Amino acid sequence: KGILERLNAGEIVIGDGGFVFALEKRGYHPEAVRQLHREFLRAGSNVMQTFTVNEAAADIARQVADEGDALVAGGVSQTPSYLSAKSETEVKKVFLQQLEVFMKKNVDFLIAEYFEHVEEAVWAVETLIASGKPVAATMAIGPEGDLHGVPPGEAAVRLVKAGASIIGVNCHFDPTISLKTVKLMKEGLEAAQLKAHLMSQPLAYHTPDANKQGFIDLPEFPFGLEPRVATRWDIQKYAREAYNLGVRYIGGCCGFEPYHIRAIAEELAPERGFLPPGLDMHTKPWVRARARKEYWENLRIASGRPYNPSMSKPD
Amino acid sequence: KGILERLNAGEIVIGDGGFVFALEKRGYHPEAVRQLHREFLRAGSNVMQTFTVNEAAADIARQVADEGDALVAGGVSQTPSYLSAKSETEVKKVFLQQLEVFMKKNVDFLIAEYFEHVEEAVWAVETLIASGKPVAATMAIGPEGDLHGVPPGEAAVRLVKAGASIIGVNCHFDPTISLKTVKLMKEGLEAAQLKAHLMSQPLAYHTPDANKQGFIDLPEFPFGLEPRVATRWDIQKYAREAYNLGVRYIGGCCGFEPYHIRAIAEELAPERGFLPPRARARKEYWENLRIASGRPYNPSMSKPD
Amino acid sequence: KGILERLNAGEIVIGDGGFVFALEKRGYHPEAVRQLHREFLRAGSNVMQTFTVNEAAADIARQVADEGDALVAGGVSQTPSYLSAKSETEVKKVFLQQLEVFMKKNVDFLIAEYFEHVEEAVWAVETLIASGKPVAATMAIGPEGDLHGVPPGEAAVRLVKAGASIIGVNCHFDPTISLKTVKLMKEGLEAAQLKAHLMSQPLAYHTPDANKQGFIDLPEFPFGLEPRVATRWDIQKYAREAYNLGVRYIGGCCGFEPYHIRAIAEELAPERGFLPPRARARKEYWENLRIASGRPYNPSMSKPD
Amino acid sequence: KGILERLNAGEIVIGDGGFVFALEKRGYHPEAVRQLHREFLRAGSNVMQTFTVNEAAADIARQVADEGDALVAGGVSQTPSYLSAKSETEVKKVFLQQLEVFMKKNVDFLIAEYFEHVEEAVWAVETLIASGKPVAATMAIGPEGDLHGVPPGEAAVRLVKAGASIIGVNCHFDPTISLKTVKLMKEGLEAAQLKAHLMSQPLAYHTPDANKQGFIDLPEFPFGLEPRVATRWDIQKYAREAYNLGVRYIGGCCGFEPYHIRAIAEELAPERGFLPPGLDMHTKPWVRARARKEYWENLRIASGRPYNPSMSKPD
Ligand SMILES: [Sm+3]
Ligand SMILES: [Sm+3]
Ligand SMILES: [Sm+3]
Ligand SMILES: [Sm+3]
Ligand SMILES: [Sm+3]
Ligand SMILES: [Sm+3]
Ligand SMILES: [Sm+3]
Ligand SMILES: [Sm+3]
Repeated sequence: KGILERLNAGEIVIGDGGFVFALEKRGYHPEAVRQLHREFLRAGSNVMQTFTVNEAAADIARQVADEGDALVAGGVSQTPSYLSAKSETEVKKVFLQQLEVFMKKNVDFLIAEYFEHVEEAVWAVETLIASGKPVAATMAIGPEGDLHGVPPGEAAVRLVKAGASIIGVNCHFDPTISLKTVKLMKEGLEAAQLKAHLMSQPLAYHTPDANKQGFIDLPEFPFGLEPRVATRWDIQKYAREAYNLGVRYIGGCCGFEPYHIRAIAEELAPERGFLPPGLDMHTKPWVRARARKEYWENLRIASGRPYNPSMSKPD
Repeated sequence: KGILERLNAGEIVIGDGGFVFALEKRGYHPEAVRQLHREFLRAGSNVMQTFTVNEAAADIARQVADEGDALVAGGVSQTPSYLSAKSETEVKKVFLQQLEVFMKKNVDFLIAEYFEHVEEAVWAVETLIASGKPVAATMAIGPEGDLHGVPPGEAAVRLVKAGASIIGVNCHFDPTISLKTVKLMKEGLEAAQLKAHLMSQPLAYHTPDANKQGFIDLPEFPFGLEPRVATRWDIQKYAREAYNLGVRYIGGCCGFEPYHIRAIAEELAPERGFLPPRARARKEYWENLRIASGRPYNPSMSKPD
Repeated sequence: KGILERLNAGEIVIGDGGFVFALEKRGYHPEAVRQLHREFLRAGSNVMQTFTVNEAAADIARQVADEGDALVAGGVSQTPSYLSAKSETEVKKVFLQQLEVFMKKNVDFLIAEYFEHVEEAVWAVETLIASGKPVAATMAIGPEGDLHGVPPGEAAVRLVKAGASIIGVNCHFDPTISLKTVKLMKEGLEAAQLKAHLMSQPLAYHTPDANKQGFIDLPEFPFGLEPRVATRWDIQKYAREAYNLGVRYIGGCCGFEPYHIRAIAEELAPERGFLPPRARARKEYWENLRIASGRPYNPSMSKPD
Repeated sequence: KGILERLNAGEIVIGDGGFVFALEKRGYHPEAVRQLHREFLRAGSNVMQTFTVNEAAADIARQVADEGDALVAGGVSQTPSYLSAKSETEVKKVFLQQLEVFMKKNVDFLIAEYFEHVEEAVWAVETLIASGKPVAATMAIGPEGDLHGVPPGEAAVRLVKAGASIIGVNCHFDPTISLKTVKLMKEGLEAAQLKAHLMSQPLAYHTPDANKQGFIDLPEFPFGLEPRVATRWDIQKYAREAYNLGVRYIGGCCGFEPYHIRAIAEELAPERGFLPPGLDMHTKPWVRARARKEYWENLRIASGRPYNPSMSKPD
C-alpha cells in the first residue's frame, strides 16, 4: 500500500522523525544505518527515508522498509545555493539530478523537506511531480511565514497548486508552534477551496523563546539543546493534538529519536488498531505510584538546572 | 594491555558509560546490541561491559572489544537476596554463580557495580577476586554515605582491604556530586595509607535536588528526566575535573550515550595522546553558555518523594 | 509651573507612581496618607494625585505638593456605568460629577486614568476638558489594543482629537511591554501629523506571561506578585528607555513604591539637572546582574486564567 | 504587661520585623518614624524597637507603643569593631554606653540583635543584664554555627548561661533555614537541661542558595533581592511552623514590612484570640475564585523572570 492509498483511506502515517539527527548523534558503516532505520520501524514508522553512495542509502532504506509496513521516501532540501544568489534553472538542475537517483532506485514517494523560501519550495515540487510519484511538501517556517513575508496559508496554497498532495511544516519550531503553523496552512487551503493531506515534522525541542527564524537563532543551537528535549509525554500530547487537527502524516525532525516515534505510535494505538512492534513492580512505593499515564501526563517536570534560565534571547 | 597494566602505565581508561541505559532507550537482537557496543568503542570506550544468552552477551562484547583497543568486563550488581535478608554465604553464592559465566567466557576484569550497602559490596569483592582477575568496586552513594550510615572514606577503605584494585562511585548522582564523593573516598584511602585506582560512572542527569538516596526518589525518575541531560560541555568539564582529582577510569551510568563518552575522549585527547575513532565555533563560548531549559512553566527543581 | 509649562520647557515630569498600591500595601488616617505623599515627593515626584473626605484627600495632596515642586492632579478611571452598559450621556455624567470636586479643590490638571476601552476614555477626555485644565489620558492596553480591538496608534489619535494634551499607557503590563505600546501610540500620532506629550505609568511587576488582558488574569494577581517586583536597576533601565522614546511624564502604577520613583529621578538626574531630595559598589555590576528568584521549586511563568 | 510576663503566660509575642529595613526602604523626620512604628503596631506588633538623638528615637517608639498593646525594646548589634581587631573591654564599653541611653529612657527590655560571634554575643548579654531588665539574645548564624565553628546548640547554651531569658536566630537566612537553626538551638538547651523562650527574626527573602555566611554573600545582596521577597502566604506558613516549634516571639528582619507582620498576626489569630487592628466581589470569575486561602496556600507562584535563574552561587 502506497502513501496516497493509506492516507486516502484515513490511515495515520508515522514518519521516521530525526533519522538524520540520530545518525549525527550516533557519530556517522551500512550496519549503523540499517540498525537506525530498524529502530524507527520497530518504533512504528511507516516511512524509511533516504537522501541525496546515494544508491546504497536508498538500498538500505528499502531493505528495512520491506521488513515491516513501510514505504521508502526520497527527500530533497533547499539548496544552500539560494543564499549563494545562484537560483532558478540552477536550482531545478540539482533537484533534477536527485530526482533521478530516486526514480532509479524507485522510491515510493518524494518529500520536499527543509525549505525556508516558498518560491524555492515550489520549484522543488514542480521538478519532483515530473516523476509521476506522489509529492509531499513541508516548509521550515512558523506562523509569521517564510523569509519573504509569505504567510503559511498562502504558502500552503501555492504548494498544492504546484502539485503537492501532502503539505505541512518542519524543522524550525517545537510541536506546539509547529501545529499552530499547520492550522494556518489548513485554513489557507480551506479558504482557497483546495484539499491536501497534512503532515508535521516538528523539532523535539521546546522553543517558546524562538523568534520567526526558529531554533537556529537560539544561542544554544546546536550544542546546548539537551535541556529542551521533549519527554515521551510531551510527544504523546503533540501526536494527539496533531491527530485532532486533522494531521495524518505525523513525524518529527531534529531532536526526535526512535523512542519519540514509539510514543506517537502508542498514543494513537487505539485509533490505529495496533501497537508498534514494570515500573509497577519497582521496590519503592513512590516509584510504583508512577506507573500510571495520568501521573506523567500531569507532572510538571523539573529542569534540574536552578542556576540556569528557562528561556534565552534569540541571536 | 590488561586493565591494571593500562592504569599503571599512566593511561586513561574510558568506560562505556550508559550501555544499559542506551539499549533500554533504544528499546531492547544481537545486531542491535553489537551496534550499541560499536558506538561506544567508536566514541573512545576502552571497556565493553557484559552482564548476567549470557554467553551471547559476553561473545558480542568480546567481538566488538576485539575490533579495537578495548577489554571486556563482567559486571555484578547488588542482589535481591541481600536486601531480602539472606546475607552471608547465601549472597556470596549468587556472585560465585555469576562469576562462573564470566570465568568461562574469560572476561578481562570484574566490576562490583551498583551497591548501596558497603557490606554487600565487600562480600562481592571477596567473591570476585577468587577469579584471579582484577576487581573494580563502585558505590551508589553520595557524600553522606551508604544506607547504613557508612561514609565514603570508610567505604573506600573496606573495599580496597577486601581486595578491589579500583574503587569509586556510580549511578546515583550527577558528575559533580559524584566527584565530591570520589574525593571523600580518596581522602579516606590516604588517611589509611592505602592506594588504589579511582573510577567514576556518574549519571549524565543534573541532580541538585536529590537527597542521599539518589535520583530515583526524584518525581521525574525514570520517564521525565530529559531536561536534566548533560550537554557535551557539562561532560567535558566532568572529564577534566575527574582527571585533575586523579580519576583514571572515567565512564558514566544512566543517561550517558555514546556522544557523552566521545566528549570525554576529546576533552582528554591531549592526556591520552589521540582522539577516539559563526562565533559558536569557539569552545569557550560553549564552556560559558548558561543554556536555557526552554520550559518557563516548569520548576528548576523538584522535591524527592 | 503648570504641567504643560513644565513639559514645553523641556522638563521631565516624575509621577507619583504606585500611590494607591502603596496605601493599599501599608493597609489603609490623614497622617498615613500625608506621609506616603511626602515619600513620593521626597523621591522626586512632581505630581501628587487625588481621587474621588474627597475634599480631604485633595487637601492633603495639595499640602504636600505645596511643600515642594509638585502639582496636584485629579484622577478619573473607567466607570461601572459604561461597562454596565449605560453609555453616552450617563457616563459623561459621573465624570462631570467627579470633575466638580476637582474643580472646587482647584487641582492643577486631570488624568483620565485606567481605561480599557478607547471609547469610554474619549468620553472622559471630552468631559474633563470642560474644566479648562490640561487633560492627560492613559490607556490600560498593550500592543494588541483595547477591548474592542482598537489598536494603540488609533487610540492615541482619538484621545488627542478628543482634547488630551498628554497621552500614554498605564497599569496592565510591565515597563517594557508598556513602552512598546507607547511607541505604537507615538507612531500613530506621527502618521496623523498630531502632536502630544507622552506618559507611561507601567506596573513595577515583570509580566512576560500576560496575554492582552494584562496582569490581572495571571493566577498570582493580586497576592502572589512579589517575585515579579522590579529592582531599582529594572526601573532605571525603564526611565532611560522611556526618556529615549520621547516620554516626558514618567511614572508608574501597581507595584511602584517610593524607592522605584527615586530610581527614576536618579537615573534621569543629568537630564533633569538635579537629584530628588566591594565590587557591588559599581552601577554597571547591577546593570548586568541577572538576579535569581530564590524559588527553584517554582516556575518562571504562569498561564493567564 | 511586660515581655517575660506575656511569654511566661504562654502568649505569642509579635515583633516589629524589619523596622530598620523599612525605614531604609522609605528613604530616611519624626513623622516618618512615628508612622512606620504605627504601621507595625496596626499590623499586630507587640514590640516597638528603638536603637543606639537616640533619645528622640526612644521617645517616638514609647509614644507609639502606648497607643496599643506593645513594649519598647532597646537593641544592640555587634560592634563593627570586632573585625577591627579591637574587642574586649572596648566592646563592653560601647554596649555600656548604649545600655545607659536605654535605662535612661526606661525601655521595657533589651535585645542583643545582630551577632555573628557567640563570644561577642555573650559580652553583650553580660553587660545588658546589669540593667535588671529582661534580655533577649539572637544570633546571625545558620545550622553550621557562628564564625568560629561554634554550633547553634552550644551558642544557645552559652547565651542562656550568660543571662538571656529569650534566645533565637535572625538576619542571615530565610524563614525555613532560620527555624531549622532555632530547632538546633532548642535541642542544645534541652540536652543542657536549660530553659528559655525562643524567638525568630528571619529574613523575608528566600535564600535556598545561601552558604553558611548567609544572604550577604549572595550576588544580589543588597540591591537585587526583590525577586526573593516572601508573599504573605510564605510568612503565614513560617508563623505556623514557628508556633509549632515552640517559638513564641515571632518576628522578622531584613525584607519584612508591616504586611508581613499582619500575615503573622492573622495566621495566628485563632491561637491569640484576636485580630490585629473583597476579592470575592471582583468582576472576573477567575479572580473571584482566588478569594480563598486554600488557593493561595497551594499556588506555586511564577517568578515572572524566564530569562533569569532561580538560584545564584554565593560570592
Ligand atoms: Sm569515517
Ligand atoms: Sm503549552
Ligand atoms: Sm522481542
Ligand atoms: Sm556547579
Ligand atoms: Sm479603619
Ligand atoms: Sm527584555
Ligand atoms: Sm536628611
Ligand atoms: Sm520548603
